[PDB]
Amino acid sequence: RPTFYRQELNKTIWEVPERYQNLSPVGSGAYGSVCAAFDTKTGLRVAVKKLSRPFQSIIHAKRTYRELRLLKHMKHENVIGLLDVFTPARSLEEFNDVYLVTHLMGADLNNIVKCQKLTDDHVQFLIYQILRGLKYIHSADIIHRDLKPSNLAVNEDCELKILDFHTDDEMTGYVATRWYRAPEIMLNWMHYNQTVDIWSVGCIMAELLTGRTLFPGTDHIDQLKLILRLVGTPGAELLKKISSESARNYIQSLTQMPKMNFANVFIGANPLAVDLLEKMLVLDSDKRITAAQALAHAYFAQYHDPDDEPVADPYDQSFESRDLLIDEWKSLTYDEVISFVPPP
Ligand SMILES: Nc1c(C(=O)c2cccc(OC[C@@H](O)CO)c2)cnn1-c1ccc(F)cc1
Repeated sequence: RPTFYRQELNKTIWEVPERYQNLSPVGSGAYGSVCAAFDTKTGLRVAVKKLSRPFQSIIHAKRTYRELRLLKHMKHENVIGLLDVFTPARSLEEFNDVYLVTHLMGADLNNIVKCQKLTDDHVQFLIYQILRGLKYIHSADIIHRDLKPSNLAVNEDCELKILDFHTDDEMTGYVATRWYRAPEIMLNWMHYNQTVDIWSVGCIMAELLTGRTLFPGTDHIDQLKLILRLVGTPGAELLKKISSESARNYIQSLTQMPKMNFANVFIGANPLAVDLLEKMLVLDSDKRITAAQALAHAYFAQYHDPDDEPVADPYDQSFESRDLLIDEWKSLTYDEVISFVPPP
C-alpha cells in the first residue's frame, strides 16, 4: 500500500498516492471530476478521475462496476486504457471512493477541427486510427454507441484515442449529442449492431473532409429527413427489419427519395474517400462496412498493416443481465480494484 495524501480540489477531498503530484482540475466538469497530474513513477502526464460517490444506488453501483470493467479490459494504442486504479480504503467495509488513472490527452477532435476542413492526408490518418481502435473494441463484442468528435482525443502528432464509451433532454433539439447517431438507434427502430459505430465514423469523416456537420438536424425528425435525403428512403427489405411497428409506419408516410450521388455532395474529395463514405453511410446496418473491412479499403493503403491491427481478448459481459444489490456490485468493484495489474 502506498502512502496517500489529502488535497481539497473540486469542492471535495482527494486522497491519492504520493506518486501523483501537481493535481489540477481539467475539462471544466465536461469529463467528470478529473484532475491532471504528473505521475512521478512513470514520468507520464495523467488524468485522475474521482467518481462522484459511486455506490449511491443499484444503478450507480452497477455503472461504476461497468466503467471499471471496461477500462480494465481496453489495451490498445487507439483506445483509452487504465494506467492505475486506487482507493484510500483499507478494507471492503471502508470502501466508498474509486479513482481511475489514464493518459492525459491534449485536446478532443471537436475543439481542434471545429468549422475547419482538413487535408486528405490528415483525414486518412485520423480515420485510420479510429477504425483501428474500433476493430479492437468490436472484436470484444463491445459497442461504443456514442462516437462523436468530443470523445476522440488527440495529441500533438495527430495520434488518436477513443474515450468516453444520455437523457432525453440532452438529445433534444439542435445538438451535437445526436448528430452522429445511426438512425436505428436515434429512433429505436430495432436491436442494433456494432455498425452503429461505423455510421458515426462516416459522419465524423464527412465533417473532417468538409468542415461542416453532415446531419445537423434541429430535432430527431428533421435529422432523419436530412439522412434520408442523402442515403435514400428505405426499401421493403429494411422496412421489414424495423421491428417497431409505429416507427415502421411513420417511414412509409414519407415521399420516396433515391440515394444521392456522393461525388456531387463531397465535391473535390478523394474518390476513394467518397467510395468509403458510401460504404459506411448505408441505411441498412446489415449492409454497412465493418471496421476490419474498412481498414483494408484502398483509402488507407499508406497506413494499413494487417499485422499491426490487433484484436482484443474476449470480454465477458454476463454481468449486464444480472440483478444484484448495491453491496454486491460494490464487492465486485472492490475485487476489480485490488486485483488491478498495471501495464508495462
Ligand atoms: N483521460 C481523460 C481525458 C483526457 O485525457 C482529455 C480529453 C480531452 C481533452 C484533454 O485535454 C486536457 C487539457 O485541457 C489539459 O492538458 C484531455 C478526458 N477524460 N479522461 C478520462 C479519465 C479517466 C477515466 F477513467 C476515463 C476518462
